[PDB]
Amino acid sequence: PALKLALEYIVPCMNKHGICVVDDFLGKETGQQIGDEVRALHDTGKFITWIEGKEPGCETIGLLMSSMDDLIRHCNGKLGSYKINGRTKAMVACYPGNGTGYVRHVDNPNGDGRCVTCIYYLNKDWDAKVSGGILRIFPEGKAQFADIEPKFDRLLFFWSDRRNPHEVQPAYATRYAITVWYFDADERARAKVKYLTG
Ligand SMILES: N#Cc1ccc(CNC(=O)c2ncc3nc(N4CC[C@@H](O)C4)ccc3c2O)cn1
Ligand SMILES: [Mn+2]
Repeated sequence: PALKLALEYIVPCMNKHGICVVDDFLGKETGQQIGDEVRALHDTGKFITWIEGKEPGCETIGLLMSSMDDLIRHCNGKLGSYKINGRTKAMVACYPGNGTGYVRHVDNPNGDGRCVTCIYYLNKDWDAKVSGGILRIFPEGKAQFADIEPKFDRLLFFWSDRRNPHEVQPAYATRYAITVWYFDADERARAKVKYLTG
């Protein structure tokens, strides 16, 4: 139900707030397989990494990416004025439970093409009250900020640029999550001809 999901919620939610939470994305079963695939790769190398989506043992990881893409397609270029004509590979990251937080950062500070951050969380039965790991985002122009749990099967969207500085509180248990960044056509273009010449 991506067409309706995209147009009725994602688009207006992102255009109005610059952040959008979509719980219960792929359902429990689908998430567990992805969870297992990520764990397998972490525990032992196949042959902080980048997954194209077609690799052996990364099939359900690829499904997530296609699903994610599908939602973006069905936004039909209504996410701001962005023309999304591609994206990064999937960053499968392991975030430790060693009492370290991540310092407030902007994902895309220097206009490198990446216009939308998209994070899928893989932390089953996660309770931030015991395990921490809260994401705090500060929408630039707003009187409020948002604490967002890294809850299992949650999909989060937000603008990668200076509109969403974000920090992550410390965690006390290992965490898994998959991040993709969706490119703006004009911005990635400008960044390419900036790195060379510019
Ligand atoms: N679960 C969990 C979970 C999820 C995110 C975080 C905090 N991470 C971030 O905001 C975050 N934001 C932007 C990032 N950009 C990165 N990039 C994108 C382009 C590459 O050259 C470097 C790499 C890691 C990032 C990164 O880790 C902590 N725990
Ligand atoms: Mn970030």
